[PDB]
Amino acid sequence: PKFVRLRGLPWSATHKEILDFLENVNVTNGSAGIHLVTSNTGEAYVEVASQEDVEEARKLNKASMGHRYIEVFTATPKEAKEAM
Amino acid sequence: PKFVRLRGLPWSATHKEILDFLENVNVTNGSAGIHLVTSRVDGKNTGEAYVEVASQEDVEEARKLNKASMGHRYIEVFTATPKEAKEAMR
Repeated sequence: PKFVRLRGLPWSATHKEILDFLENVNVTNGSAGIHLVTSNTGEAYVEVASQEDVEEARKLNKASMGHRYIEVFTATPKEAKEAM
Repeated sequence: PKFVRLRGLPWSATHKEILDFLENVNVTNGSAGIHLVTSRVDGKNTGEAYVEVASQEDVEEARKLNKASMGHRYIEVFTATPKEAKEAMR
């Protein structure tokens, strides 16, 4: 299982908005693959289907979502589990 | 008097934080040249500001900060007329 981590999300970010930001990425189980980190911190862990999906998500590093630039990182399964 | 308009600021932004974003711009009277726009609907700051700058070259330099970042936000920078600045603060 493959994960990316988004950082810099607006307070208002929804799963649907994240899925659309990641439109060209195959997100595992769609909206159900998106996990917002709460304290809502601006981070999310997203399960993606394949290595090429990790690479494509990473191409969105510093792409815009609304009026913000979103950082995109890889994440390990251990990181995603610990954060949720 | 010459103005630029910033859009996309944190609505909690301070004058000092805006002056630092504009550190390489000569802002007229420093912090006193920064005018935060307040909503006529809810009375809270909107994330826009009108900033008086000393010269044409300062307008150009402020405009180079268009789409520069403040944290994760990017800030849009426009020129503004005195009439626009006056109307926003009326």
